[PDB]
Amino acid sequence: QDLTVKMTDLQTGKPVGTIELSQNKYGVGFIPELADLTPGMHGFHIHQNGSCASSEKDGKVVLGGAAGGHYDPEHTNKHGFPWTDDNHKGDLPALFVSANGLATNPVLAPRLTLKELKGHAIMIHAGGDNHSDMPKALGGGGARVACGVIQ
Amino acid sequence: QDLTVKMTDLQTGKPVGTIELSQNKYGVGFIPELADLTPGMHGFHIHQNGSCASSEKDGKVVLGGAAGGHYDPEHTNKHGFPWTDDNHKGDLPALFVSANGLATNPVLAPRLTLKELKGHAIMIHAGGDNHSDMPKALGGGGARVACGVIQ
Ligand SMILES: [Cu+2]
Ligand SMILES: [Cu+2]
Ligand SMILES: [Zn+2]
Ligand SMILES: [Zn+2]
Repeated sequence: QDLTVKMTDLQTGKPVGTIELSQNKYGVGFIPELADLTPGMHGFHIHQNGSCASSEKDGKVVLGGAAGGHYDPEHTNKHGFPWTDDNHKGDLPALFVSANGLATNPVLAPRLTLKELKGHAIMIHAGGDNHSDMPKALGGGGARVACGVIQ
Repeated sequence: QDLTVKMTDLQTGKPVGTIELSQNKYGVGFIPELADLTPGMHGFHIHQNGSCASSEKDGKVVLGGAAGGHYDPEHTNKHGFPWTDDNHKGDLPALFVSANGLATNPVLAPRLTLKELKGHAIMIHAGGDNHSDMPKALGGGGARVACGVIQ
């Protein structure tokens, strides 16, 4: 009922820490213990496929692309807040990284259950997340910088 | 059912923006539109008294002290997470301020209802919030840097 998730830097292939997932009566808590990340807010979402391998897009390599799109069991095909229902159920609150490159601020996803996360990937993006597909799709998260699979 | 909250810098007495509170089926959403704040994570809590005036502590002035301690209707007398019940019900997720001094990342408090917040003050601290009374009390938020009352 409680699984630690190893996270790997997609560019370097080097481990950057772990993320602990806990079920509580309000949702799933995500407690990071990561390092070597660029300071600031990062797009943070659960993804469809249970893989962190790369994919291919029109001739270019997509790091962590094998994970697929954002977890969306309701097939909303929209990106939004962690507290709104008509958008990817995998949309999590943005993840904060200190000036020292560390991420330790815990975060909650009220619409998720721990059980449904098994076999899915957790992704950390380079850009932020304004919880909209505007001006940039998927909240402007951009490239995927860190990933881990939830066994 | 939806009230905009004007926030004031305690040191300068100058307005720093507003914070919109919205009730959703998962809790109370807090959407900031503030400026002139020091970059980084800030302690963010709802306080007991409906005032942002100063107070007095053993001969020294306490900016925003009139607001009293953290909202704690269950009298837990402990500081913790926004998703744990045996701690101040007024404990909110930390607030992020960009390098440009702006705060725009929305935040959720699942244990609160919009109705119960009327007449209370929202406080923003200088330090962060590790959601514990250790090593520093109240999460290490420290001095109060910005405040507003929820009419
Ligand atoms: Cu993502
Ligand atoms: Cu406070
Ligand atoms: Zn999404
Ligand atoms: Zn507290």
